[PDB]
Amino acid sequence: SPPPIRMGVDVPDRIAGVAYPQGTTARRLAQIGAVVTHDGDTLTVTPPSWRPDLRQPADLVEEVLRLEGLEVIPSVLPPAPAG
Amino acid sequence: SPPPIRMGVDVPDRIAGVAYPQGTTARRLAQIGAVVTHDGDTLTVTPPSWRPDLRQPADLVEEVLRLEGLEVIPSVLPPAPAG
Ligand SMILES: [Mg+2]
Ligand SMILES: [Mg+2]
Ligand SMILES: [Mg+2]
Repeated sequence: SPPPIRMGVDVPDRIAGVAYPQGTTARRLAQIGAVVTHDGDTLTVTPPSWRPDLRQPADLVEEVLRLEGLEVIPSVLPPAPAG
Repeated sequence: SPPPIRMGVDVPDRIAGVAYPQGTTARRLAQIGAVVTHDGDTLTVTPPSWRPDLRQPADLVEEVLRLEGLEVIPSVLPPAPAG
């Protein structure tokens, strides 16, 4: 197994701009074959041996979002500073 | 005397973008000749008879800001929406 990954439980929610139902991240990361232990607000994710691409939290964020579906992500125009 | 005017004590601070020291609004408004009474966060200002121009909270804000000096107002570039 690759080394374990530490990630805040709401990190996929922040990247997506979507409040996912409770347990969505741990469930999705379990589906792809990773062992997920819950420690307060920090998940400890150990990806399976067939997923060496999962090395950082951003890698784990992609697994959650792509299984929940990118269509749920809303469209929010950012304000850029005065150029 | 004109009718009295109700205004939040920090309304001049909000318009100016400056946190004035405690009691600045009440003191400045007394100087110009108005009777000021407190009630929590609301001031009741009765302008003097020689100031029929003082009719709305914005009129009182001008008195506070111009006596404190407009030079203390900082420069904050507002973010406009995507045009
Ligand atoms: Mg990836
Ligand atoms: Mg990568
Ligand atoms: Mg005026």
